[PDB]
Amino acid sequence: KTHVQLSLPVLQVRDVLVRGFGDSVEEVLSEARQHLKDGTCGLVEVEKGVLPQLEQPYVFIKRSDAAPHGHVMVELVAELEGIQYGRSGETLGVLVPHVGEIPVAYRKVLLRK
Repeated sequence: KTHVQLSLPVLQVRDVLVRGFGDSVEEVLSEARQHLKDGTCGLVEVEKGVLPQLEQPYVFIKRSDAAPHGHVMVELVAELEGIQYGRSGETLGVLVPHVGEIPVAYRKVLLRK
């Protein structure tokens, strides 16, 4: 399927144990997609002071369209030293590995895969 319904656990930035997906734009997009498929991907909502507490390159989920079955359609955009790889809509948050942190909420998304 071109899209997959996922429910992403929303994590508090200070709880995150693994603060990024790797060391290059291509690696972080690769690893983010793998963790999204495996159910091992978390979401941190972006506010003041959040991104400096996480590791670059960043992987964002961004709104790709204006929401089937409650699932916002999203796609992946990476960022490294202020340059983004991909073009999309509003950020829903930054993706991180999930390794058992307790979430505060869930974010239903339809991931363009």
